[PDB]
Amino acid sequence: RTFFVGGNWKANPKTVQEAEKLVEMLNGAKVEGNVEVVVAAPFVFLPTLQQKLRKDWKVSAENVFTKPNGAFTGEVTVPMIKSFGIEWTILGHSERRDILKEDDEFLAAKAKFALENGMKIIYCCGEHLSEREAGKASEFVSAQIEKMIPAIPAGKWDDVVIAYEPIWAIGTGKVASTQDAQEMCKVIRDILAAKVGADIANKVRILYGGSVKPNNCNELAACPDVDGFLVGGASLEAGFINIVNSNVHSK
Amino acid sequence: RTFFVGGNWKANPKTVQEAEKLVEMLNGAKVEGNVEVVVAAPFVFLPTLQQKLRKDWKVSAENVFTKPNGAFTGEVTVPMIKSFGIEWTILGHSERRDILKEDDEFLAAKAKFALENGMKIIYCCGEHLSEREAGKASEFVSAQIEKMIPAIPAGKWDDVVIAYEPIWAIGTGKVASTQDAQEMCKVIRDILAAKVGADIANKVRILYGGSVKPNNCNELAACPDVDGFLVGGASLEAGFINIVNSNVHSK
Ligand code: NA
Ligand code: NA
Repeated sequence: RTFFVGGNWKANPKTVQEAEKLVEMLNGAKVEGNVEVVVAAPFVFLPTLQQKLRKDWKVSAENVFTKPNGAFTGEVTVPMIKSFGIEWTILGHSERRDILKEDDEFLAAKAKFALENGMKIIYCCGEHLSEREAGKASEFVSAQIEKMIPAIPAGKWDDVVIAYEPIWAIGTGKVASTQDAQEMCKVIRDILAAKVGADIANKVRILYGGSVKPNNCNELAACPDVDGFLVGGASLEAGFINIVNSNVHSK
Repeated sequence: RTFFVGGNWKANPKTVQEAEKLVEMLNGAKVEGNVEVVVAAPFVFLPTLQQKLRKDWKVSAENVFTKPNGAFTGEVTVPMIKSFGIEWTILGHSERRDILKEDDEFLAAKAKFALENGMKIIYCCGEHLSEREAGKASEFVSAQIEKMIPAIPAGKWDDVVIAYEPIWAIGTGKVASTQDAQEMCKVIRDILAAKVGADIANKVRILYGGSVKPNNCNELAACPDVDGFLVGGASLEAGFINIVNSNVHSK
């Protein structure tokens, strides 16, 4: 499996002028090793990223709707993204599940529609504090993945990347260890193996989407079931390249 | 009050190439009378609209979030829009209230943040079938407007336009009359007069945001409390200019 690093800018930066400066920074970055890099940005910055970002990396949307077009004021759809040549979207990020109240049914429908229409997806999952403390993390994550599975069209697993978010470690006063990251990525791989088979489980990249910074990326990358990262705040900083380059520590 | 016509493209068209063709069509349109025209489009098409649309009209977003930036994956914020020179946003469209579950608290916070940050807003309201049938339309609409009022900063009413959507006539098997449109726009004007005073009530444009087409725009425009339209499907068609030009029938 090729190591995979997505930079999720989230709702940043504030201005297109800043977005352009970030792209200029990324374009000069020297990548070591072998790694697939995707950069996700706010919708209004996607055209300028697609035009200006180094072509060995790919641009990603941060969300899409379930339909091709129509009476859905405020929503952006897959065909609109594709019309710019953009190939990726994030789906099911914790922030959308929690703040924007996106449920699994909505997310499954997005995954199916996106894949049927030629997109590649970074599909996010992860358990909250209660389930972590109860020792029921695998059960919760399995239920999420089990909702996602039927959405994936036959022959589309090549176009799926899964990101694990330790939501129990986001704004809770608890922190995740490297071991925690490894354990949950392995949990996901095993769910895939049990439900859709070893061939799929062996090719699907499973990312760690908790806090990833230059000070912990190498140790995390070395974990055997961690295939890369969905990076938050560091994606806006010069440290992003350190994280991209942590691939050399992943065997 | 200057007649006001917003074209809400909603989640259309499917491609940036189609968006560009639409802009070319709009740019050649001959406007008669005196009218303020705003065109709202999907986020990913906003940059090309801002660059290419005739400069006597203004571009609008179809939604914005409540914060300047941050950990809100998928969301677009006011500063991002403004960085392109875009001055307008729609807020509280029925489709977002209903499909995306946006509540009045969320919408009030958007209105306040947007106005504080120099945006102009088209704020949408309107009652559903139950309330229409119960003869409780004014009560429902008043509650919505009463939630909006405290959000409007002092001195910002010049930058507010309100759109009435007869949601009771959208996908219900019932249709709205011209008289219905007039009555509800008057209802809103009277709520403003009672709550924030005649001066504000007299300057705020109140739009009809039900079905507006070339075959009914002139009669609707002539209604005394109807100050313009938030146009749906016709905004994607050559008929949009007929609607823009209905201003000559509004005294
Ligand atoms: Na690894
Ligand atoms: Na009128």
